[PDB]
Amino acid sequence: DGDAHYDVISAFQKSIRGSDVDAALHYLARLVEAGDLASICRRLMVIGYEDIGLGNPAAAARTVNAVLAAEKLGLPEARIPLADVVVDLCLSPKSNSAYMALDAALADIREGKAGDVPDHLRDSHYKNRGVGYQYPHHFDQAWVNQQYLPDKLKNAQYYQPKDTGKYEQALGQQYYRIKEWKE
Amino acid sequence: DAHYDVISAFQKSIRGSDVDAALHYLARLVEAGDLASICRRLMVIGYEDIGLGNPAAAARTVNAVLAAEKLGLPEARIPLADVVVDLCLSPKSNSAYMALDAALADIREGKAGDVPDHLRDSHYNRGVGYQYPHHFDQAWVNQQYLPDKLKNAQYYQPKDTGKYEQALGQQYYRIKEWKE
Amino acid sequence: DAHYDVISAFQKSIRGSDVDAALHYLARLVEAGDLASICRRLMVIGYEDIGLGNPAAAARTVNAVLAAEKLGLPEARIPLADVVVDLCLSPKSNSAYMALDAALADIREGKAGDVPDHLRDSHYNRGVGYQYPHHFDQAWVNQQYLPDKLKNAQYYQPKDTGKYEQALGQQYYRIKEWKE
Amino acid sequence: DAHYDVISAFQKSIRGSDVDAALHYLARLVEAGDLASICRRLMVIGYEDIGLGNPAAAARTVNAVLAAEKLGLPEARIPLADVVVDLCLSPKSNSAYMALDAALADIREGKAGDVPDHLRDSHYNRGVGYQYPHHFDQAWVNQQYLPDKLKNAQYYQPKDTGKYEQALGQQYYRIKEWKE
Repeated sequence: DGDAHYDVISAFQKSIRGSDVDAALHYLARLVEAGDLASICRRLMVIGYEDIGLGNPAAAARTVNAVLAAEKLGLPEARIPLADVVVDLCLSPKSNSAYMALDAALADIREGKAGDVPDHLRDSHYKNRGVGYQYPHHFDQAWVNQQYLPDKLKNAQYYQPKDTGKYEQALGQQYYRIKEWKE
Repeated sequence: DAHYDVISAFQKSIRGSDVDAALHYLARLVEAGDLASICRRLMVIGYEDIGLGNPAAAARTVNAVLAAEKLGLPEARIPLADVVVDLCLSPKSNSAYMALDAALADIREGKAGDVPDHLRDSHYNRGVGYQYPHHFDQAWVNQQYLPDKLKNAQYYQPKDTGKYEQALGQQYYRIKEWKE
Repeated sequence: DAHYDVISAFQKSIRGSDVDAALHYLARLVEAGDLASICRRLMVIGYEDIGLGNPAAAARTVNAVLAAEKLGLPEARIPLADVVVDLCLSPKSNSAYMALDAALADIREGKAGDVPDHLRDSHYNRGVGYQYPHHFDQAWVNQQYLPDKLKNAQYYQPKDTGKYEQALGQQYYRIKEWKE
Repeated sequence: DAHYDVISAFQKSIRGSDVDAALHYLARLVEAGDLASICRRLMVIGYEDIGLGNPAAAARTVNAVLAAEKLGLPEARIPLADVVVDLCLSPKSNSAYMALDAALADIREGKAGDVPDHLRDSHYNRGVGYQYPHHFDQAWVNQQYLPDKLKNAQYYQPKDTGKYEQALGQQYYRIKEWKE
């Protein structure tokens, strides 16, 4: 639905984030009854990408499939793919790491701690001695030790990988492997 | 035969894991020529009967429907056939479908309550005491989410017909053991 | 050189697992600028020739086509190249495609019968009536789904060129063993 | 600082596996509020630089872009952040992209020939004619698909930075061993 629509919406997101299938299905049911399918779909895509994210990238991607199914079907049948994804999202590994990393990056810009794009990263089609831009694909492991962060932000670390699921365990390993390579 | 009987038989054959029967009914539906109707039914079947048995296969139905729409008949029949076989021989699960309809039954029968205060939107004792699971170990906190009236409600009973829901089910029960 | 010949050659090269030839014809098509015909044919190839050989790759062709459409040429060529290589080097199956065409043939030749009464839509003979597979073990029930006239029909002959259809095929024959 | 430079630095950082730098330029673009440019560039990066390194990650970019379009800013920044970190830490391959551009080069330099007779469309010399790969073992046939003028051409050179293309690459050389 006595409750406001935004309180049901809030409890829906918090239930899925909180791994409670039954509560999330209860709040989905209330939303289905109220009938704003477009809002359910929007909120479901936010949840999968905010709270599940790198915990299960395939499942987060599958919410978009389910939403496209929902738009094509409409209620009552739309409720079926949404139920499927809600259960999947509730029980998958949770990660907000990428969401928080970008928000840390946005914080530095709004506070004016941003620098300029380093000259070797600028578009050469529009346009200092040295190697210029190094294309990683030419190198072993398709990686080159190169500065990409602006001079003012060379020490910035936004992304702290999590190990709640096997996908981000491996991404995190790669992240620290690169940090070892750079030293 | 009425269109709705062929439709019914199509869904029942896929749910029943009969490739040859499902393809016979698909063929009947293809020959009748209403592609959007076929596509709607397939997405429903994929999500209703396959669901958590093979989430990737259910999602792939949407990909095939999009291909079908862009191609049109006769070529549209090809992604649809591919999908029918996949769904027929994939593990079957109706658990999530049944769980939501049990939740809906509780709401229609007035048995549901109000949003617990800590779950309410704080931007509008609203939200007071809410614990954000991402700060915790395993990204999970013991916290009430169901309304007080439905605190003993149990809608979802995990199936184990496929390895994906096997793993989701283990997590479901793991959480139940954590809460004791 | 004619457009349909290049289109024909494109499909045959991918089906034939020749990356270098498929990319040559893709390039001929890219240079002719008909992005929509590349997209249509690539979705046909993915589902017709790769199909159950790699269902994720056939579905990924739709993602690429959506990217191609959103980007336009020249940038559209990149998602297309990616999936052309993927489709060329993926396991090939035409089994689903051939199975549906076998089912269509039986209908067009008047060998089909009517929907069995237990599969008809109830919302519009003594015995069990329709049995619902989700109630059963392995979510499967022995129940006829083919019409009486087509009760001995086999349309789907599973292939084993990739691990996915191998497992689908194993399930298909298991059901056949269960039914005896 | 110009829009084109931030767009450039964004791609270069992701290609360069720098999560923190990619998110910084992502953030700049989000603050500028051109959602469409982020979406366009991300689809190009996914397919250009990741490509066969992680085909499912490249495809997921399209899912994230569709989510982003339906959500709009500020909420659209969330799916986009997710795919950014994924792409940064995914295996990199530009092999398919470089292969098609090599194929395009031969066409523009007039080194291309005509479609071989057996590959031409049959709906509009002695010997076996067109052989259909699906009739054969491993669904492959030793057959010419490249035009006579380009019979020795090699565009695709498989990389092994990811497990997916490791396998595709092995299949590429297995076909080469079969042809000798």
